[PDB]
Amino acid sequence: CVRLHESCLGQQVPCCDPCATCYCRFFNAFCYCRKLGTAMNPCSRT
Repeated sequence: CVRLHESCLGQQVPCCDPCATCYCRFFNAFCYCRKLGTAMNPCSRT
């Protein structure tokens, strides 16, 4: 998988971090792992 917060180029490389998924900051360029900014119910982010 990908690192904690890096590019996954292709969107086929899911984040190696639990509850973490690659997201693109734009159309298709800034696609990197994301730990989900769920301040209400965050997963693995301590």
